[PDB]
Amino acid sequence: KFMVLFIMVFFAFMIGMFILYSYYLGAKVNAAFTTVEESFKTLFWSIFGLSEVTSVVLKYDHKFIENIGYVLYGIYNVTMVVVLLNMLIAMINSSYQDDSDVEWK
Amino acid sequence: FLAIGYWIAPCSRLGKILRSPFMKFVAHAASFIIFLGLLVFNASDRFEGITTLPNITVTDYPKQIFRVKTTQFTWTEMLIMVWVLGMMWSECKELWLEGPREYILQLWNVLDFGMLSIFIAAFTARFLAFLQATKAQQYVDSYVQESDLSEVTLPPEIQYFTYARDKWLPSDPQIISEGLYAIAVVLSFSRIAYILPANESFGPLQISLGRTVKDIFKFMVLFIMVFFAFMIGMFILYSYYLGAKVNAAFTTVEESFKTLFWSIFGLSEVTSVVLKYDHKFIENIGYVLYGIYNVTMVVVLLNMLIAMINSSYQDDSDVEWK
Ligand SMILES: [Ca+2]
Repeated sequence: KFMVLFIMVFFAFMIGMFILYSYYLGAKVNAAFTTVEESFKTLFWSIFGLSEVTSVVLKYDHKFIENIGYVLYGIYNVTMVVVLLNMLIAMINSSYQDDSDVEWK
Repeated sequence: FLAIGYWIAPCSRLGKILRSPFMKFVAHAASFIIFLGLLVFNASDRFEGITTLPNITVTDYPKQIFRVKTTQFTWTEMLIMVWVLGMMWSECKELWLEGPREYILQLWNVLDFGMLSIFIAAFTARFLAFLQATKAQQYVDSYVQESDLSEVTLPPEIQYFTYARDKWLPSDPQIISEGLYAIAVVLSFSRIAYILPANESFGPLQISLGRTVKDIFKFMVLFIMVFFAFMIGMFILYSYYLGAKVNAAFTTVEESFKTLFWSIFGLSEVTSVVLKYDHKFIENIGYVLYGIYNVTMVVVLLNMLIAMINSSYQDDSDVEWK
């Protein structure tokens, strides 16, 4: 049930960052957000810290678009932690309320 | 078609069912799903990527100014602009009816006004770019007949609009438009949480999510003071070693901010503190300051995690959701 909340957050930045970087296909350090699939790949592996910060860096001097990508990618990481932190706390409280023995037997 | 039926037959079988509060929530949710569909479908030609490199210009007809083709509004674009005008009008009426004070005193009203204003700014910026392109286009059709802009040397003011994306000015309206449009699209999908309270399964989850965000807000203030302590301290240490470092980690206040922010997620490498020169005293201080920052940041995060766990330890989520 918590994934559904994070899918909405994930899809918000997948479309938003892909739209931002779709026109800079050959003008980026890598292929991070140039396509919807690459936008999915980058944001999924950012959950485990496996996506580098150069994902948002541009070869061109369009610092406005590059700095927006920094903030959107920075907000995504902060938002993802908050969603994970909320899931961790909520599931801890759910367990706080000899029942595991009954369910196993 | 349902909207048309309401106008022609306001008082009918269709009128009563459409006036039901559940059907007016569904209709508002349905319209916003269409709006998100228009946002996604607008960029549907780039799902697999752009065939043309940002270095090469493609024009539909030989005499066209390139910036005309890249700034012209399509039929999907017009629908998005109208949907925004419709959404903004509803927010303006709520601002006028409820009041300029109570309106603000709601998380959704400020967020909805924020994302609609960014949409308007994004479209205003693109409109300004479109006007400039038309002015360049007007010059070509009324003064140029030089076989597809091959040998003719246009004035520099007008020649700029035949350039590819790489030659665009860093602050031209087209770049500002798509930069703001991306922010609005991300903010748009945040409104999906506006319809989540109605569901009995995902409604309580969003209530608890908002409670944690409010809890984290007060803890950030503590971490901002820690973050700003090392941002200034490490920038001061490394500011003089601009060309004498492995990278540009702490050479400027912005680079000092970038490095320390991504260190939260482990995305800043240890070579951020390494110097090219033999000044090991400054390099080892940077190691300790960067090491202390990571340890301090964990302690602040650990304190926030524990405090928020105890805050929840004291059937109340059901009451808050209902
Ligand atoms: Ca509202």
